[PDB]
Amino acid sequence: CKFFXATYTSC
Repeated sequence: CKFFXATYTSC
């Protein structure tokens, strides 16, 4: 998934 970091994230 994309917990966060980098940039915009949902899950």
